[PDB]
Amino acid sequence: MKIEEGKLVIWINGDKGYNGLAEVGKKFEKDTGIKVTVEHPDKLEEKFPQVAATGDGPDIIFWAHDRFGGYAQSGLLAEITPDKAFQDKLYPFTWDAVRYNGKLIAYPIAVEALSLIYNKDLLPNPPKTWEEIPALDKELKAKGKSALMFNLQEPYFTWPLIAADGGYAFKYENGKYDIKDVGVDNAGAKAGLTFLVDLIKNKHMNADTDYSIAEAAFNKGETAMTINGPWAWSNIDTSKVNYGVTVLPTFKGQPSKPFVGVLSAGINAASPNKELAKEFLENYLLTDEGLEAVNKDKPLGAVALKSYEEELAKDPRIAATMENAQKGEIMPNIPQMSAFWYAVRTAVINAASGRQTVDEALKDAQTRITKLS
Ligand SMILES: OC[C@H]1O[C@H](O[C@H]2[C@H](O)[C@@H](O)[C@H](O)O[C@@H]2CO)[C@H](O)[C@@H](O)[C@@H]1O
Ligand SMILES: [Au+]
Ligand SMILES: [Cl-]
Ligand SMILES: [Cl-]
Ligand SMILES: [Cl-]
Ligand SMILES: [Cl-]
Ligand SMILES: [Cl-]
Ligand SMILES: [Cl-]
Ligand SMILES: [Cl-]
Ligand SMILES: [Cl-]
Repeated sequence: MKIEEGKLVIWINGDKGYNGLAEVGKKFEKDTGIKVTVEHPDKLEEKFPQVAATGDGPDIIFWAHDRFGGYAQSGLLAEITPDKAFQDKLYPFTWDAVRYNGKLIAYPIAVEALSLIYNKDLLPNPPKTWEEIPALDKELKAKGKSALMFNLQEPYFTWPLIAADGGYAFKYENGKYDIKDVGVDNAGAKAGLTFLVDLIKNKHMNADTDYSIAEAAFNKGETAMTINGPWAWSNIDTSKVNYGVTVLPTFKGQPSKPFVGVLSAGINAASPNKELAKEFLENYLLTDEGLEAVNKDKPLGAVALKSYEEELAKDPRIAATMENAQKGEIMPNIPQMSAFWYAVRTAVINAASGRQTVDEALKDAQTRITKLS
């Protein structure tokens, strides 16, 4: 549709609780008479710049914070200025994830970290270690099962392994990220992707498995483990798989370091409904009842709102999510992050498919990222 004064349009990814957010929309409309339309288009993070200037696109856009600094660089985001009373309702470190060049450019919603999810019936004692997965897959294959399936088409899911032995995106040193110091082809990064590719070479994993195939196999009881975030928990609840959430496997003794995202709601700088957007986000979404309605649809993870997080922290699944988050790092929000994801995605896909060696896939990824900053 088209952006119009008097009504809100919200974009959020299809794997999130858009039906729950729509319930918050209905509450807002009952209170204010302002209809709220929640859409989940494909490739919404790539479309938002090409539509904000034309007058399409949303009033409010949800995504992990890593993309927002590139949006702010093009002026697509409105500066958010909550007063001290509202800022204190969210954890300080989540505000930092949406601060770009001194200005807050979004509202933090929830904190996302990948975890090892496993079938308690197929696997009462899951492995603590990547190195013991092949032997486990061999034993499960003889019973008609597999050990591990997760999305190999998005580098997000492979990055905890790559970073375990020392891979990193942009080196952070004393205040800022060094955009010319990229760490995707260093020794640790190469050792991580190499281990992944040898799982595939030895038929302990399939290069073509994406999100749906990984989810379906685990939720049907065909694979013993998957790697996913909290949004996936709802579909597992429905499947009636006795599942647990636990610490990611280690590699060469070191923990996997997932890239941590803060799901954030930015306001289109050209929105005719700036105030309504802040009103909706501050007074309806970022409340105990609002986050509850979204979380019941698809779990958010560690919510940024402290009052609601103190209740969710008692859940062992959330405790495991936080533990994996403490071992990883929070993503940078700098504009160079889109070049980083694009290039690492090619490296992972080429290496897994055999189109390239692990070494030259990561060396090519390194060259592309460094040259473009
Ligand atoms: O794989 C590259 C992308 O990784 C993350 O995207 C995550 C996102 O954080 C999460 O909420 C969503 O449900 O899953 C995707 C992975 O497909 C970064 O946030 C993106 O910017 C990257 O492009
Ligand atoms: Au957490
Ligand atoms: Cl639906
Ligand atoms: Cl502005
Ligand atoms: Cl903090
Ligand atoms: Cl800053
Ligand atoms: Cl910086
Ligand atoms: Cl090195
Ligand atoms: Cl996919
Ligand atoms: Cl961190």
